[PDB]
Amino acid sequence: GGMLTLIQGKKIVNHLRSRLAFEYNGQLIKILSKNIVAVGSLRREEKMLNDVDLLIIVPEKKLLKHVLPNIRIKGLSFSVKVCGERKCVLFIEWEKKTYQLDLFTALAEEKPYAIFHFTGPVSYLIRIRAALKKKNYKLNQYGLFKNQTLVPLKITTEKELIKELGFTYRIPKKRL
Amino acid sequence: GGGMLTLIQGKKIVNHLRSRLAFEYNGQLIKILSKNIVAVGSLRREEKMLNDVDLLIIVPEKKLLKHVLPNIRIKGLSFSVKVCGERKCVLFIEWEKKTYQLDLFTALAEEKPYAIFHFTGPVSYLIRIRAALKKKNYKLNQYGLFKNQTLVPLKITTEKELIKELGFTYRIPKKRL
DNA sequence: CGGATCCG
DNA sequence: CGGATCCG
Ligand SMILES: [Mg+2]
Ligand SMILES: [Mg+2]
Ligand SMILES: [Mg+2]
Ligand SMILES: [Mg+2]
Repeated sequence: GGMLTLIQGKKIVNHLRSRLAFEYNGQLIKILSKNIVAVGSLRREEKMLNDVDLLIIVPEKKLLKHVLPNIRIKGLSFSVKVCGERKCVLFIEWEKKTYQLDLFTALAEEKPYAIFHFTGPVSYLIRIRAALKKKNYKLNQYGLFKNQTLVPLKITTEKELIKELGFTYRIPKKRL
Repeated sequence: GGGMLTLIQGKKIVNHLRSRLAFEYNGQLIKILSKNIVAVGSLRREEKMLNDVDLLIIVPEKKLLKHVLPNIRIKGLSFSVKVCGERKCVLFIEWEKKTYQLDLFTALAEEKPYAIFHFTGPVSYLIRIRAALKKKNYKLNQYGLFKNQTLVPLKITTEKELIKELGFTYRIPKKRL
């Protein structure tokens, strides 16, 4: 995939928001715009992007085997590089140029943890996770864990998660 | 994605590749020798249909690992790179108007028997062997035999010698399970 | 830092 | 079973 400007990425996401769907045992099921979250360097508002990252919120665990492996994009030329239930990397054609589109899935209960993970940047996550690891925790895209057991946090949004974990809330573009 | 191949098709592809593999080392084209190219995977196990072609490249110096697969060259053959690093490089190659997957792996000379053992498989066989060794506080991989994170210096050269030294019955590749 | 998908 | 490359 070629590199994109921030505005090019935003235009691609805008286009994709009404055109994502998946095939579920022969039935085309549309993915709702409210369940599509821009993540990665695009959410961090970086001037150039290596690719476009979208997080898809899947409402039922049983649908994970169907969503990314049978992903459909109305009107758009694409091919699949690698694809499973949780990550699907596509090469898309946008105005005669090839760009990389990375799709990820989260369940509703994972959403704040997934948004936190997929926003990055990697350096920031490593720091946060190292600090939590010193206190016998493990943070990932699915939850907060201690002794391989989910720590049930009373939170909904990414902001609530970050503050509950004991860190300073920063907007995506100021996380470093 | 790559299409499936017959055993003969795989063998023909390997035969062709044996004289045509090289790599670029700081602007210098260095040919890979046929003696340092080993057919591995399902091709070595003589399976009737193959999902891809697996080659193990024996690299004579540790310093070359950063150069070999990341600057791989194949004379005359159309290919593209899917994923690539120092130890694994997956290519899609064009062979008689069809696309196939070619998987290249690297081993150092001292790793050769271990690498051949690993890359021959099948997976079920390796899991069984490794589970048994794990019970005795060993760890076997493509690079060596280890105990307490330390290389167990075995006095062996070939894959057959390794298998017997590990305490297992030697079987030819096609009879491993 | 931690996991996904892939490699035998 | 154990590791590589790539994902944030
Ligand atoms: Mg990205
Ligand atoms: Mg991406
Ligand atoms: Mg193979
Ligand atoms: Mg292979």
